Amino acid sequence: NGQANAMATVQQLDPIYVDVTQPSTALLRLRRELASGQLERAGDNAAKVSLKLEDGSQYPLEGRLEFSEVSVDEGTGSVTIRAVFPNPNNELLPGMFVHAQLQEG
Amino acid sequence: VSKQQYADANAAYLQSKAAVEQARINLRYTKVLSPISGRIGRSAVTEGALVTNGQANAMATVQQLDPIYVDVTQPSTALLRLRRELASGQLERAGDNAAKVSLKLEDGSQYPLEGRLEFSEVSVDEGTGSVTIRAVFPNPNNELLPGMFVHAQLQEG
Amino acid sequence: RLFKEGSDVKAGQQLYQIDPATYEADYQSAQANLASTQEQAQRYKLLVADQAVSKQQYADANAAYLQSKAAVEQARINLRYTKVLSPISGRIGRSAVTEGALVT
Repeated sequence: NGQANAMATVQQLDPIYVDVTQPSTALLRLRRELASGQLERAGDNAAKVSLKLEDGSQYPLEGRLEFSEVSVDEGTGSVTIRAVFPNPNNELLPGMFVHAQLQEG
Repeated sequence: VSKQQYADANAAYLQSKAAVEQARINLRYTKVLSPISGRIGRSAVTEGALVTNGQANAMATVQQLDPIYVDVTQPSTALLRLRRELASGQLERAGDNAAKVSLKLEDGSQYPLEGRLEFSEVSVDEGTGSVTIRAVFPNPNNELLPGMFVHAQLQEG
Repeated sequence: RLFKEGSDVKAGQQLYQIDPATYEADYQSAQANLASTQEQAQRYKLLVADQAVSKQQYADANAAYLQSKAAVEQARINLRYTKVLSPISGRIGRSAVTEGALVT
């Protein structure tokens, strides 16, 4: 009772979290240019996020994002954000390396 | 009925009341109340995971952003140098404006709001010969994040 | 967290509060048992002078009273643990743990 190692794992493949990362200096210069100077005006489609797989092909569906990690990592020096993607045919697997494509105004 | 039997009766009643209070707070632990207010992070575990009492790994993390501590290190040789310069040589005493001067972020940009210093660690580390000093900073619109490399400027005599 | 970091502290000064909520309840239970057995032993002490009650009954009534008196002290020290006191005097470092955190 209460052992550390598991016996099996159960996973829900639909939907899929996509945790992507970006360095804090890029967020700093984006926040500086977002207010000072020209206004980037992120608008309505700032929620829109589309990704590509490691082979270069585009994922057909499209998902939104939400912020979930306000603290910057000590070792990497980068902030991680999260996105939700619908996965109706199990084409995405947990642990896959992907490239998200954002919209910074 | 004599007074001693009534004393035993309400003594047993109060003991059962304490027992049902124990069971009530054990029921209250099943709904994990947030101990403080602040911004919450990503949940480390999700629905379906088994958790035990007093486990080491957390399930989520809440934190408060305003105000924000900064911890900057100083070599002890410079500390004893300025300490021997305060009481010898030429004049060195900053005065009432020796609270704090500003911070510099990782991109080299200046920070608008100056903070305040309060000392919190006098135990010099044996690995690098440095002490850790501590300062507070206001963070109104959350442009600072906890855990980033910064360069704090500060005052001496 | 009832101290300023980097300040001097005297021995026995309260530093934190660990939200008792259990030790308070068993302190109430021990207080109820002591409040019963104390007046029990006092009434038997009043009766034993006129030989209305035997000496054996006064003996084990006083024994149960002292037993409950020990149990309420066993609860009171656990109440004293929920306000952690500085065991010595001197300087204190910064708090490695902060409010809202669970300790075991």
